[PDB]
Amino acid sequence: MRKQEIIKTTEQLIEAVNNGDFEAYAKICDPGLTSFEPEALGNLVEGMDFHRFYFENLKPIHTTILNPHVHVIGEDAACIAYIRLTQYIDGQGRPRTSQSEETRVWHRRDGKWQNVHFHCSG
Amino acid sequence: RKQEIIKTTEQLIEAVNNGDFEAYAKICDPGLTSFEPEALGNLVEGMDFHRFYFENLNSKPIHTTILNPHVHVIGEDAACIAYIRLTQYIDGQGRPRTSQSEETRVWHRRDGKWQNVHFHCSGAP
Amino acid sequence: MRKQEIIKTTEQLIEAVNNGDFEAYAKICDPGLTSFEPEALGNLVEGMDFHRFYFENLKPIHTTILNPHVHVIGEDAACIAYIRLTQYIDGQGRPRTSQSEETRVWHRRDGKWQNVHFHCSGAP
Amino acid sequence: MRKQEIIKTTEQLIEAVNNGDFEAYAKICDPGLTSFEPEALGNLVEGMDFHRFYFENLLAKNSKPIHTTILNPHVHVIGEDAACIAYIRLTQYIDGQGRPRTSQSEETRVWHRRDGKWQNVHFHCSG
Amino acid sequence: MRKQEIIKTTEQLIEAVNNGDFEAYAKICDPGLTSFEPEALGNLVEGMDFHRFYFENLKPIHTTILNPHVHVIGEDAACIAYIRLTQYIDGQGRPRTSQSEETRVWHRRDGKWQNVHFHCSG
Amino acid sequence: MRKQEIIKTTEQLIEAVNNGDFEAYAKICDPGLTSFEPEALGNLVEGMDFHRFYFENLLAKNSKPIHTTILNPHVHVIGEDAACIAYIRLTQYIDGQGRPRTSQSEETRVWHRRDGKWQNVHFHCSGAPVAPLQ
Amino acid sequence: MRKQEIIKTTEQLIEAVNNGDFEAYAKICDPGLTSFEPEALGNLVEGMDFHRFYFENLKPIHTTILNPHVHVIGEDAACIAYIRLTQYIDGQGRPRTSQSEETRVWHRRDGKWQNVHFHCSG
Amino acid sequence: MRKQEIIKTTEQLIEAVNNGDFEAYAKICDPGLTSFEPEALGNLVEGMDFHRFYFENLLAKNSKPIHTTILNPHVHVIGEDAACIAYIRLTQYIDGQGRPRTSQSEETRVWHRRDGKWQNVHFHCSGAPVAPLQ
Amino acid sequence: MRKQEIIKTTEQLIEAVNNGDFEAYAKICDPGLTSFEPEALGNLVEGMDFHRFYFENLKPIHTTILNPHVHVIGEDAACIAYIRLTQYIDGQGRPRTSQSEETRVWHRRDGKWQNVHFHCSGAPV
Amino acid sequence: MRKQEIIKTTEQLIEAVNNGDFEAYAKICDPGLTSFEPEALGNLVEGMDFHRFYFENLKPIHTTILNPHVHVIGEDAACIAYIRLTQYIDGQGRPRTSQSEETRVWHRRDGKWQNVHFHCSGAPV
Amino acid sequence: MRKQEIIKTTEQLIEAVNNGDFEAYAKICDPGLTSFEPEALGNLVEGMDFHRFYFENLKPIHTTILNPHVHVIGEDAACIAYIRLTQYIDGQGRPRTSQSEETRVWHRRDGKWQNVHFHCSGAP
Amino acid sequence: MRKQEIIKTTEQLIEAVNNGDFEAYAKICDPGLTSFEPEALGNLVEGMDFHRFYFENLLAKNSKPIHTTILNPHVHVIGEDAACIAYIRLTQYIDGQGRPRTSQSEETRVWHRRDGKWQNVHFHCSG
Amino acid sequence: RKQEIIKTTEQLIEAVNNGDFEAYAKICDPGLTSFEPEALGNLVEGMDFHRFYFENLNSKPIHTTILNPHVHVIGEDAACIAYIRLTQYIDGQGRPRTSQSEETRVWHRRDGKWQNVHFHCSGAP
Amino acid sequence: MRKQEIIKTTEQLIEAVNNGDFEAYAKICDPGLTSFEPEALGNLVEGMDFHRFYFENLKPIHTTILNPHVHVIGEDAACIAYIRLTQYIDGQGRPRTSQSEETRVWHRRDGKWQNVHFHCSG
Repeated sequence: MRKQEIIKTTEQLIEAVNNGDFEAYAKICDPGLTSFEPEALGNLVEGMDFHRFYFENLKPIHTTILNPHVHVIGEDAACIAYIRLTQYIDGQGRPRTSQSEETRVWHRRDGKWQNVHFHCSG
Repeated sequence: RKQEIIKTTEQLIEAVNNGDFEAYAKICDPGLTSFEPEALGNLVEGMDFHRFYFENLNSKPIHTTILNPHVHVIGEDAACIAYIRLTQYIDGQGRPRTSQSEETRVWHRRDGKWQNVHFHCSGAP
Repeated sequence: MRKQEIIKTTEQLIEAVNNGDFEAYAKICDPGLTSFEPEALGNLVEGMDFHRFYFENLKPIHTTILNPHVHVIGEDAACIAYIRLTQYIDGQGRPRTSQSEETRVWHRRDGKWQNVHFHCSGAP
Repeated sequence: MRKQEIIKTTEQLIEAVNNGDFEAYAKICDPGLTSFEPEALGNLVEGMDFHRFYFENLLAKNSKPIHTTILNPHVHVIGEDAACIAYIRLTQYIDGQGRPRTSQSEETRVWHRRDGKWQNVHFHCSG
Repeated sequence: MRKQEIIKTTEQLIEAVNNGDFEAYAKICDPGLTSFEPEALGNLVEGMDFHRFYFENLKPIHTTILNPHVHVIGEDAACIAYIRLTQYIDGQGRPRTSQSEETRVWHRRDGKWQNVHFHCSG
Repeated sequence: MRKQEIIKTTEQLIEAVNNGDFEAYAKICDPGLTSFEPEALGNLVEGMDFHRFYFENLLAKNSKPIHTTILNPHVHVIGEDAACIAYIRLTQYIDGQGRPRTSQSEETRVWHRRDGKWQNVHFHCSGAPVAPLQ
Repeated sequence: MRKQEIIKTTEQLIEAVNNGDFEAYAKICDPGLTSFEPEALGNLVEGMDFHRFYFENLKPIHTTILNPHVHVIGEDAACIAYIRLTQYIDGQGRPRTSQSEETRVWHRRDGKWQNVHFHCSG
Repeated sequence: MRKQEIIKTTEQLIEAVNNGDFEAYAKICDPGLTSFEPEALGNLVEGMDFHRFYFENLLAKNSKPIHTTILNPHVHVIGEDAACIAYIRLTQYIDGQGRPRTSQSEETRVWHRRDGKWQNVHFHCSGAPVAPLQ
Repeated sequence: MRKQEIIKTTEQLIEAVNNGDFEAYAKICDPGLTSFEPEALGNLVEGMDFHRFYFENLKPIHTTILNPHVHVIGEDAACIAYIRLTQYIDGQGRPRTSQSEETRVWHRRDGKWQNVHFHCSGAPV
Repeated sequence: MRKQEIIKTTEQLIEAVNNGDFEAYAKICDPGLTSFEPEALGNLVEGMDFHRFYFENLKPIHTTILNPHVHVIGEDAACIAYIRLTQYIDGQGRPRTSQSEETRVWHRRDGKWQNVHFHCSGAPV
Repeated sequence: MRKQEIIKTTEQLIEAVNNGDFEAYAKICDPGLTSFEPEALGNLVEGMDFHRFYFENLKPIHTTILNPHVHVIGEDAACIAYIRLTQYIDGQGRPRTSQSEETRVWHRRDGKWQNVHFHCSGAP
Repeated sequence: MRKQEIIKTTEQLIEAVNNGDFEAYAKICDPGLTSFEPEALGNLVEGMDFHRFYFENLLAKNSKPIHTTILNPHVHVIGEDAACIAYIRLTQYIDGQGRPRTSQSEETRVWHRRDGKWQNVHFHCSG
Repeated sequence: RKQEIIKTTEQLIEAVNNGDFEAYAKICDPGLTSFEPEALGNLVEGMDFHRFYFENLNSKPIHTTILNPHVHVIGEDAACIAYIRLTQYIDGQGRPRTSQSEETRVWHRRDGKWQNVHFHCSGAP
Repeated sequence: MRKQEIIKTTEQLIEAVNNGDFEAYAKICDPGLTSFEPEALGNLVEGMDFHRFYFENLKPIHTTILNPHVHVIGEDAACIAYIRLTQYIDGQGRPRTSQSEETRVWHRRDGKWQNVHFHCSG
């Protein structure tokens, strides 16, 4: 039932990214966040320092989160797997859609949920 | 308890490389979800989906290598592992090749033994 | 007689899309509309939220609807299958035509017809 | 409860196709079945006559080893006698060159209950 | 004698098209004109509505009609088959020629000849 | 009522072609049949002589299994003795390499009634050539 | 009346070529035959010696001669222009068609017609 | 002696074309001139109407400098009033981009003497089209 | 404890390069530095003279140093191997990441550490 | 004088590889050898386990070692950088040459020299 | 009259080449023959030694010599320029034609004509 | 001694071409000059009329900066009045895009002495 | 006397990079032969041929580097040098590029000063 | 005049290579021969050890040596520059020609000439 708890937090995180609000992002991510993602060229990154770059140095877009499946593991742990559709407008003016498969693992540290691990493909 | 996970992950990969489906099923939760290249960007209820790859054939020589395994522990019963899998093998044309995958496995302890509940693989299968 | 009813509604829906009238679109679509379409990269979308983007953020064209075949199923259900030819003018100035195969499933909710499912293949 | 009814029938239909059991297929399809599908080159076909060809001239798809998977089946129900299903079909198979491959189709099947049993009246396949 | 009648009408129709005179075109075409043509992507079109677009949204050219063969069928029916060579000047300034094979089926409705079907390839 | 008459004759003609029955074909075609078709490279042919070749050189070497389908046949009638049909021909067949393929042609056939039976006087085909042997 | 004379001779010449009957060919060609043709790489050839090669070193085919136009010039001279469609069967087993545009100039030497010049494109 | 007569007339015809003098061209061509040529896409044209287009649409916008050369003209004579010429036409010109280019055509012209002057009744061109404007 | 010493010096060297501070670079490099690197077309260069050019004739970037492994060899010698991820912004405006595998061999000459040899493979950064 | 010591050991190591003598290789390599190399897809490998595969599963060839430059660092440490030309004969029968740039770092453990780190760029040999 | 003399000798030389008769070739070529030709990669060769290779280490063909133009220069000198069409049969079985432009310069040494220089461009 | 005579005349001819001096060219060429060259598309041309075009319509090749080089000129002499020269012509120039380029031609020129001065009667250029 | 040659070779390359043709001519024998890419595989009497490259334009920034110069000496008056020339420069598009040439220069001492009599260059000009 | 001395030795060296006679090759080459050549990938090689491979592990061919230019430098030194044309027969059966530009520097060590340096491009 409180699977919807996770989905909301995931949605809030993606919202922060799309806004370039790094302070908002950091709040929701654990400081020791590990990340597999295309931009890391097949490396695992201690992904708080690595992600700053994309905020500090950066159009209309709409993110959609399909078939979010949440595994719950006792009081303080859960993981979410979901397809992220991103509608945007290419420089050449045309509208385009792009798909990513995303896995976010969540730990509740004192009341709030934290994202500790992130795996993105696409 | 981190070394506990790595061992189980290693045991799972061993089962896959052997085609021992019974061994695989033991270590995977029955409701295992999976993102992987062979699923064309879909999430699969990955016990039924994986059978096919076992039923239809270490025969060839291969060496799996697991680099920089990082394990997050979350209370008594939960942990997730992220690691690069290098796979040395021999192509049909006879040459030796290496392929890299980035893998994320999320683990739940159900009564003593660890179960794999979610799997995310990107790169080469 | 009631087959021509569907075709008209389908035509009205396409008209709303070509006009960018989202209010008009929403009226004719069920709020729980599911959609398979090229712009969704082979995924099923809960297609009211997904479609807003194309209205809110967006030339001479003529839509043509060939060989509309309608299956009727009791008082309150019908589905339509039709080829959509779209004549338009490319940026380079030339006139082009593009074909889509479209399936729309309709439910009558209280007097008016609602589009509950949409399947589009070929060109957007 | 009646949504799971449709999924089962859809599954039974796909089973018939993979087996090359045309008699089984015909039972589940309405005789006036319309179809959009890749093999019809963007045309709507009165798809009972059109589909026979693939049964009569091709060894069962299950002759070769294959596993069909049906993801996120969403069913709209419309009163007693009408329903439509939309689903992604993953098909695991083995190419002639010996390698294993997976292929995706997006499928829409519209169903009418004629006297107890469900009938497939329309089919839309893309991929 | 009545074969030359058709050729003239066909010539008049092509003249209307090359002029963008839609009123002139409609007069010569039956209102229920069916058409196979490249611009219809292998579909049959109820080709009065479909053709408007090319008039409403649109230089020196010379049409040539080779080996027109006309079949006559009683008082009120005939069909013509002919190669249409079109000499024109491309945007890049060069002169170009293009070939089409055309079939027009004619019905005499009330004095005048009407084009009821059109098949164009090239 | 008389439109279904044409469709049947068109169907019978295509049947003759798919069987390699040239006698059956000739019966249904006027002897002065003109034809535009892909195999004629954009030329009009006095298409009784030109068509023989595709019959005479379809042997048992080249008897693949095939199924023709005729979509949205639209028939224009013109007085007692004249009519024209326009239709899409889908042809399901099996390539030499063993795979099944489908090909589309757009076809226009103009018909003259000579004494009871219908005759094909003109033929226009665009897209894929779909004679057994092609 | 004398136009049909030429067409027949042209047909007889093409027949000789399709049969590989060089003796039959030579009879109908003037011994000083000039030829433009694809196989001559844009050169004019004294085309009796040049043509032998194709006979001495060489299945079902049907030649068709479209819209033969014949110019007659007094008792002893005429030229024919015609499209040659050739239906044949490629080595890979498929049936193919090929088009050539042909011009043959004829001189009546002593009863029989002789081909003095030949121009082939395609 | 009478062979050089033809070559001169052929040269005069090509001169008329390169000048865009259609009146001069028509004088030298029979009014029933037939033509095979690249610009006709493998069709025979009643080539007086078809050729006008290339004259009428060659303006001062399109007066490049060009030099025609006629190689190995071979002339067959056939009684008093008939002859045919076969020759390679090299055309030196200057492309729009400013560079100089050369193009080759193989040409066959059949001639009829009508009362003193020679008339061109048939024309066969293969290779590059070399009218000023192409 | 003395491994973290090397990582810091390596980090300081990369910092100098990204700043175009050649004086700072020279301080940390031995004057007889040898170098294998993409820009040298498979040659070993006496890499103090060769490197000047890139400073004298030269946007936002972030270097990341993954899994630095340090071998120590007695008091005065150590070598470091590490993956260098470089986030930058191409001229066309897009953000790009590029990977290099780097080996730096260090000699302690009187208190301070000196870089005597450098091996770079992948993308020049 | 002690530079020629290293070159000889490097030569002996390459000899062992070209012979498929894994025992001979292991003797000369430290058991904790780290390696950057083409076959490792830009990863650092704990390169004793990773290298076995190429021995266990494996024509005329001639290795040539150009401009070996050796840095010495006190009693027990040294590094060598050199270009390796490898003349061989492809399966298609033709003779081919391939170039690698190689860096080997050496530690003297009790009398004998050990290879502790290896960096190879260009062609795998 | 003496132009036809050259053409015959040129024809005899080409005949010798097509037969692989090197003795016959050498007789007609000056011993100091220079040659530009495709097989020499844009170099001038002292072309008696260079040509041996093609005889010693080597199908139906017909050579044709178009529009041979001969310049005569006093008693003992002449040059010939001609297009050589070569009809042959490719390995794949099809018949092919290839064109070369050829220049041969001739010196009469004591009664017989000798080829002293050869320039070939296009296809070998 | 008389071989160096030819090379000089050949050099003078090339000089005339690079300058666009047609009068100078005509003096050195026989009026019946035959020519094989790339610009003639594999045809032999009566190359006095054919060559005018390149002078009358093109700024001197020496308008742009170029250096011609003549490698390994080999001359066959044949009695008092006849000789032929074969040589590689390297041409250094500057492309429109600003870069410097070199291009190679293989050239054969046959010479006849008519009354004191040498005349070029035949020319073969490849490249 | 080997270092004598290297200096003269360096002086010659300096003259070329400066466009000082007078300086070049002094150091080259007047009968200098040359194989080089710009000559399309021909040997050139390379004093006249080279003028063109001087007359028609260090303006742009470049750094030449001369690796592993090997000098053969042959009695009092003869020597030949073989060396790799790395040239760092900046392409028109603004990027920095490096190009390699292999160069052979043969030297004759004519009365006190050294003269370059033959030059062979392969790779990039 | 004794330029021909060098050319002969160069010819003898190439002969040894084409025969695979390594003993004959070694005699004519100085033991410290340096070499730039395509097979060395832009490196200078101490080219006695490097060259063995091509002898120990290896059709009709004819080498031609064009415009050999020899610089002489006192009693004991000379260098030769020459184009080497190689006529051979490819595996596919066709005859091919290939060009190399070669520079060989020669030192007379006690009576016989030795090749001390070699530069090959092509």
